[PDB]
Amino acid sequence: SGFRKMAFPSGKVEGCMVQVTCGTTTLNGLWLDDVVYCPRHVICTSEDMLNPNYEDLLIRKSNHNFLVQAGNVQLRVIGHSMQNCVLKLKVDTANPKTPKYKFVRIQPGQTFSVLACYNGSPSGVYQCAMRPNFTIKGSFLNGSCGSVGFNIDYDCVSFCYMHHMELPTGVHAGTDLEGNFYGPFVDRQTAQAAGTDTTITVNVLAWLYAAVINGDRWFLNRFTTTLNDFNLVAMKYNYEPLTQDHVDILGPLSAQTGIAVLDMCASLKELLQNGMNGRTILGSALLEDEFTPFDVVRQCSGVT
Amino acid sequence: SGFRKMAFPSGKVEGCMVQVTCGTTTLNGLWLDDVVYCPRHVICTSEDMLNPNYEDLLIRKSNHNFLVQAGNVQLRVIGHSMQNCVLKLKVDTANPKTPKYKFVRIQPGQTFSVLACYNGSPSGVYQCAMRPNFTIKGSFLNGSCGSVGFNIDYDCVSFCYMHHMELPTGVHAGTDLEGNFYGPFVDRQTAQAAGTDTTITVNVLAWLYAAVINGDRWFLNRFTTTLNDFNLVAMKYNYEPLTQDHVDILGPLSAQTGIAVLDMCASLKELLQNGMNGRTILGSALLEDEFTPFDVVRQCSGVT
Ligand SMILES: Cc1cc(NC(=O)Cc2cncnc2)cc(O[C@H]2CC(=O)N2)c1
Ligand SMILES: Cc1cc(NC(=O)Cc2cncnc2)cc(O[C@H]2CC(=O)N2)c1
Repeated sequence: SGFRKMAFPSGKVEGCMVQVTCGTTTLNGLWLDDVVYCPRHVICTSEDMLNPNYEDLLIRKSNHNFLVQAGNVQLRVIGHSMQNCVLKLKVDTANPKTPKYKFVRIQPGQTFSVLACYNGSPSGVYQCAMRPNFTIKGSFLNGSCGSVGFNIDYDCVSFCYMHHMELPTGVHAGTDLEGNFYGPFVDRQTAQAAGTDTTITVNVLAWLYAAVINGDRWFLNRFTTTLNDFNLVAMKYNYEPLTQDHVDILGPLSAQTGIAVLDMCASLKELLQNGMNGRTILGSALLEDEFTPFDVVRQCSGVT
Repeated sequence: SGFRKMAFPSGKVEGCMVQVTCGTTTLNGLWLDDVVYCPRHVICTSEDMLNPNYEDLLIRKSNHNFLVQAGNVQLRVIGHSMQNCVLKLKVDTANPKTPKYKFVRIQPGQTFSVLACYNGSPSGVYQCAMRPNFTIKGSFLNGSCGSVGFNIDYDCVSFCYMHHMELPTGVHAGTDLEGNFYGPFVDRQTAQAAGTDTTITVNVLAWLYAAVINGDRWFLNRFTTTLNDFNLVAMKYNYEPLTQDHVDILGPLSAQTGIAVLDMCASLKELLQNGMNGRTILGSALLEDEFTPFDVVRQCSGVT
């Protein structure tokens, strides 16, 4: 029993972290096979960041200008290219610690672990959700760019995120491993609006099932609702509308607890309308939305 | 910016996890050098757990009865001994993945990362605090015994916890790596009282400094207090009394924010007396106490 914001074991990703230096800028790179991936803004100086012409900036760079270090050993750069907002530095050595991996573009509402890095060295690991507005509420400082988000299935690491920037609002923006930003963000030092964010309804319901599994049942009530009635409440409270796809994904948790999904929706409706009355659910005084139905089942079943 | 319950990168500890089987029982072991450490209750059957005589049970066991597996390879057990509540299985092979390590007995209020394991395989990593009542509020299921808690300084892993049991209340109990339980707990299936727990005052203050550093300043006020006045409030709300040692440890955070520790105490006093009024601090609707002053500085400075 117990429920925690649990991250994947980070070992397979730690063995991929390298430091990338271009001129005066140092950030993190991801070394998989004979390729090192990093944010393309590593080629920018302070004056460039305000409105960079990455194509022009990258033209003044040669392979020998990209300094790639894996721990204490230097890697030899034999090729360089830009793919969207990432640079791909071809090195002459395949990473012997390269795990089985895939590059995936996660959906909003999905979760992943972040291995925060500085100078190619891992500092910590935490679990994040890709917000509906395509931002992540991470913990990153200057030098953290190039840190990655991932999921692990058996022995396969699915890299889904690479950190690029912090918006003036303190939230984080980044790309998939092909360098395509999540959201409308551009890699330029201009104020950028992240959209209105919503609460991930299916995740809050999944966490309510996790609460029931762990003995916290006070919020359960004698009520039910319909998808339409519940969605009127969800819109009022900036929650994502619940669909039959979400109800179907909640199926295993509904079967495990014996609580019909629409009955759980009625509990959530009452919690939204009346608050928590100074009580807690799984040690939290607010409705948690950064656990997917899969995360709940995995945590509550002990998947290794 | 941003503040998360960040765990240490778990890689150095993943390379130490093994599976230990004795008869019908399987749990996790920690392989360091040529020794495997695991909870001694691995030698118990269902009937034994209620009141085990570990000395008598261990006498009926030989080296060949302890089945130790590291991934897919079997380790040869050449010695076995009991040290308090842990078994030490001497194997004929030193772990080639053994990091620089120490065994430490952490103090209550201190934090550590837990690598939750099943069948010797890591499933996840999360940050915990050793509660003042010597319990941990973890996330563990059957099979998780033998999972360890640790801290990392540079390249040195300080193992501080080994998981042994879940009390009927859902909280967790375990030992240091010499097998000495934290708290009054015994490894027997009898209902055990964990003491009254208190909130780790110095950690809540450290987290309030983390909030100020990250822009959340609403709770700051025009008041101050004394250690004695603040401690009268702390006792009323089941908070640990604040000492000059705690004020001194908060020194760097006080210097960084320019907020005198007793002024932060007055903010905490008002938050205790008046609640949060439906507002949040670092995305939390309750006062967080599982971040030490060291964790705040480390996270807010990017220590790798
Ligand atoms: C190419 C680029 C890089 C960075 N760098 C950073 O944030 C560095 C960093 C990352 N994370 C936490 N702390 C620090 C900012 C950029 O624009 C700001 C304007 C906006 O919005 N974002 C644009
Ligand atoms: C030697 C021993 C082992 C276990 N085993 C477990 O809890 C297994 C486990 C661990 N963590 C989470 N879920 C499951 C319990 C014991 O006594 C209970 C009476 C009490 O209090 N504790 C005594």
